[PDB]
Amino acid sequence: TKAYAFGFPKIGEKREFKKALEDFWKGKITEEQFEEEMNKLRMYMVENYRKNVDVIPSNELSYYDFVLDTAVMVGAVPERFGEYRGLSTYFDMARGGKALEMTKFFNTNYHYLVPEIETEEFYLLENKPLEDYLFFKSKGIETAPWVIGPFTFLYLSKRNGEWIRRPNQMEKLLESLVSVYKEVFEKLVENGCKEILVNEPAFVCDLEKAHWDLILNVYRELSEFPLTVFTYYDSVSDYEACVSLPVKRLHFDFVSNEENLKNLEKHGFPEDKKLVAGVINGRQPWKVDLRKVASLVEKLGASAISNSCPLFHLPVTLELENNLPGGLKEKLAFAKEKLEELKMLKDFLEGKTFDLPLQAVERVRNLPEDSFRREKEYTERDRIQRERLNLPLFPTTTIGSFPQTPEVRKMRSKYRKKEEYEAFIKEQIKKAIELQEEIGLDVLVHGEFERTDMVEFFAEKLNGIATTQNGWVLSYGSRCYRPPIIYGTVTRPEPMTLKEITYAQSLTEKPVKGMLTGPVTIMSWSYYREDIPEREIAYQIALAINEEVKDLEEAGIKIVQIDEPAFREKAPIKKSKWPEYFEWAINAFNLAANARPETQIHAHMCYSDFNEIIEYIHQLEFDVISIEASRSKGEIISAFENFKGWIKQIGVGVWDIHSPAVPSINEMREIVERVLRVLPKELIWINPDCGLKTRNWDEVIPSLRNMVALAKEMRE
Ligand SMILES: [Zn+2]
Repeated sequence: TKAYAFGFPKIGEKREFKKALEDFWKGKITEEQFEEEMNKLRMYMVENYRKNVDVIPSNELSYYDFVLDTAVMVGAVPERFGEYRGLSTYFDMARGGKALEMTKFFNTNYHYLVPEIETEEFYLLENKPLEDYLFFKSKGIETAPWVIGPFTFLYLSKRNGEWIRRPNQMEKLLESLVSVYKEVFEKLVENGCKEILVNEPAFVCDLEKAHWDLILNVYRELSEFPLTVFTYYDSVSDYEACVSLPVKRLHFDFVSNEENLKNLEKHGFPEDKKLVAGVINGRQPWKVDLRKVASLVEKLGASAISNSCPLFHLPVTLELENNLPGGLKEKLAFAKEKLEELKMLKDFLEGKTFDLPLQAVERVRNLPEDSFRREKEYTERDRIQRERLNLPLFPTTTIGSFPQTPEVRKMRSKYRKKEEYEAFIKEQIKKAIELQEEIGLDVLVHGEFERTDMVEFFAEKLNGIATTQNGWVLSYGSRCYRPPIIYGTVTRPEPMTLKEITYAQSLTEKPVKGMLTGPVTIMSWSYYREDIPEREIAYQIALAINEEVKDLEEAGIKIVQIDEPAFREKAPIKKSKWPEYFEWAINAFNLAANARPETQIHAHMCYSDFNEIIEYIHQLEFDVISIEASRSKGEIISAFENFKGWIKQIGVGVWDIHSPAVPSINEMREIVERVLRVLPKELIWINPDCGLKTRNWDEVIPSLRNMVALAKEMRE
């Protein structure tokens, strides 16, 4: 049994990767020092592989992003960066002022950099696969370079501001592209490379027959090389076309979906090649019953095994996590432990090893069918809310978070590392409330000074959810986070945000909004049990959140905001599966947002465009939705304008909070004036695009004053 693994985390057990990057960016260390740090990580990674599997990947230590690495390999460096000068340029492309766009890698919380294709001509600018292959080879360690395949690379790239995903857009680029892959592979083989790991996750996307025609041509041109093709994150819809590819080894993800297995049972698997069975989950941290896995492997008739999808979605190691809820650690397995499972699975399959390792649940299961809608419909709630709030036309507000002083950051760190902290928080809130009132904002926020991030803050306060000490996972570049683990029934023992919001409201006559995170978002940034349906977990969390809403309502809070960024982001990769997904995502949100008619519910959505989801948005029980309209100068409004029967209020983001610039009153006006083209003025709120936690006070205060001034003008 041939054992593969891929995507082992690169960050190191002590996050040496993060420290190396930031120490280089801040100049604390030289480039030669940086490369020495990197070389340590390389060896650490392969040593983990060497101890556990048969095929050892190289070219996996990307200094920022592997898609960016691919772009550089094929010479796709945009004109604005000029001559490619190595690391300096690389990091300018990744994190510079004019950096490439960053976006989510398929349906995961990893973010890659979007290549920009300016020329139709690709060339070999740098051969990192050969470089890394020789690095390990010189040490007497044979490795298989890990590369992003030509189709997927193009599929993840943009040209002229748009994806390159229509078959008629890809053809010519593919021809030039493949030529560069041919050169790279030839160099590898000429140097004695025996196997190359080609990643083609885009094969699991909604493709047409014409895509597969192009893909067929690409791999015909590469059929002389020893390639193993990997696919993951979902099933490959056109199974027959996929197993027809002229490659000798093909990997499928048999964990994230049922269709791969079903299709394999139907059409069988070509004798002309070998199956690599991706059967150990790369995305969840649960130890599996290896006897069950072994049986699956036999049913598949596979002679090779591996993880289903990249291991870098897991933390490095469980070893030192010794303050987890009793009995939990024994059910877990992080990246290192996943390699060990593969080794054990191989050992078992080869015969070398014989020993292998309600009250709230009822509420959910028995939810009345009426629980998923609010008491009164929008039109009637609206009159009640407006009468209660007495807001002016074009009310102004903000999205929730405020700038964090070094003091605020340090204090929060100290506390995490109670009475003194609370006092400090109450102090910053008073200041923020007074500042907002002085500026003349209509609806206020408490600023979220007490929160690290919108998921961890709540995860830490919910039963059934654990948080780790060192379970770091790379989000992008040098930024890591620790995903919570939803290990049991989720409930909310005590109020989570009452203290802060209540105090805040007691300082002003103006409405102060409650500030919560939705259920799907909490799930999306966490690990969770697989023996229970996603929807039931979401509902549990949603009911817990609704507990907070009621408590907020009881304390007299008139407005509650529920941020659900994962609404679209957790949608399946396959469009055909959307309706079933949104059915429960909608239900989950509505359970959380089940508020009295008198309570105005706000929902913030970060999406750059709502055209594909407007139909699902229309089913949510919010009263106000805030959108980020600045970057499109208001054109994002099109989806709402063209939705016959849109009657809900819209919070128009008129200010790009990812920039230090203070927008002029006219710059904001352009946006507000655009949204007012069709929609009635009574629906329009004015706010920033998003939270202000990344901004500085010096730029926020002037921007807010301009926002208020604009509202005043607009009313007149
Ligand atoms: Zn946002």
